[PDB]
Amino acid sequence: MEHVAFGSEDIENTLAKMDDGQLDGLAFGAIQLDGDGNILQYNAAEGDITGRDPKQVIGKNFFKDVAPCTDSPEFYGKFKEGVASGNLNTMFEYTFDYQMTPTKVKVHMKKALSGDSYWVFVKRV
Amino acid sequence: MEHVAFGSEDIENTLAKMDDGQLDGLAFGAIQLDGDGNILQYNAAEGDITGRDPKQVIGKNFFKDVAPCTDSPEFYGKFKEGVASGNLNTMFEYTFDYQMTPTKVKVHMKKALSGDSYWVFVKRV
Ligand SMILES: *C(=O)/C=C/c1ccc(O)cc1
Ligand SMILES: *C(=O)/C=C/c1ccc(O)cc1
Repeated sequence: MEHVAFGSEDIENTLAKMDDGQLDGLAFGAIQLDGDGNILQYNAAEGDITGRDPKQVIGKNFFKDVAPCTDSPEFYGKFKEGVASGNLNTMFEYTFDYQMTPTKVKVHMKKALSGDSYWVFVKRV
Repeated sequence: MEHVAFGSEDIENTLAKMDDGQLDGLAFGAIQLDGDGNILQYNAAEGDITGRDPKQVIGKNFFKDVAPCTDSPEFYGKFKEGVASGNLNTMFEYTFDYQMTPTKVKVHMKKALSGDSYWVFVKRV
């Protein structure tokens, strides 16, 4: 495992150094999106929570294709505000329920250090 | 019962001699984790507090699987700091609320004497 806690204040600095395998070592789900919501990275812990295969979702659009239940003011709306403002750091609970048993999670979206990159972190609640 | 008090200054020396049955005799919950948070030992008193079955949780990851509510800077963050520094001795109250009635506890994490081992002690408050 990689010793990083969900919600940590410097998470964007710690995860900037991680390859695919290190991201797969986290205690929580980690998704990286571009500013349009296309999936750039997606770790194994996320697949443990939602059942998706981390290899197959890369390149798909999170809001349009993978996670339409997040296409709402309360999730996508917050994401796109943060993208437009160039700052994003918001945490909230949510339920993931598309083609799956409804699963309540805590979500933390935070702008990455890489250009045009935004993290979506997920854990069970 | 085993005559050891929660928070005692030499608890790591006293619990080094205990088998499963002696650990099960303590007045408080006692979990032993490796440095990644995988569960090595887990006593009966802990199961009385949180409802989990001590045999089934051995080998699971505390922060990723069993106790996601502890995957936070205030619990896991402190744990991993103590692991990285090779010293850990911290006590704090916390609420355990994953798939259970929220239960307020006092937590004491302390490095064990065994290599790559860390105690998490729990009592109700
Ligand atoms: C709602 O449609 C949520 C879908 C979802 C969220 C997170 C994932 O890893 C996969 C699908
Ligand atoms: C939060 O998710 C806490 C969970 C928990 C703590 C302690 C246990 O013995 C079992 C589950």
